[PDB]
Amino acid sequence: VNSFSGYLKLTDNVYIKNADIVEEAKKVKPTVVVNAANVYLKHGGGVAGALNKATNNAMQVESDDYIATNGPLKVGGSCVLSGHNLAKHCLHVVGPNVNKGEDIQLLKSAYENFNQHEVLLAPLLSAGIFGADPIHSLRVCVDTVRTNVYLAVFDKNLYDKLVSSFL
Ligand SMILES: CCC(CC)(CO)Nc1ncnc2[nH]ccc12
Repeated sequence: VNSFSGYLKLTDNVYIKNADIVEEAKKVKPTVVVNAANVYLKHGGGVAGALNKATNNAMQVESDDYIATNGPLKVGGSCVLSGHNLAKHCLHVVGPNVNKGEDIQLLKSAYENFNQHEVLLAPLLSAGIFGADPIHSLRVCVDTVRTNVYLAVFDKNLYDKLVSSFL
């Protein structure tokens, strides 16, 4: 039993809700919140910009030190950093950005990072400003993640379409 509330159960391990991931994290304080990161950990917009804003830019400060030490992530890769006031940890995961021409096949690799954590609060990878089809992202999530994932979909209209079209 966990404290995630109001989710629709899609499969044995995948759950979904129309919610703002920032407000969900602040309520649940999960062990792991997933950020829709880029390889430079520049949290300017989308989910990343919203999470970073909620940390009063502490996420960005920590991220800049991470990059200065380690260099950029790989597309499809991840790193674990602090969750600041939102969660114990933040798993920064880089899905491909279609608006940069990046290979969509890397979306499966991106979701594989979730399997290193027993329970996660997450967005749909490569959705929103990353330019991929959120329906496809949900399919890859369900077919790749084996640990317990709670998906927050900000747009109410998109959520209803994801639910209604889910096979
Ligand atoms: C902008 C698209 C979407 C769904 C509304 C997923 O790709 N992005 C988010 N999904 C969950 N929580 C969010 N908070 C701020 C943005 C955001």
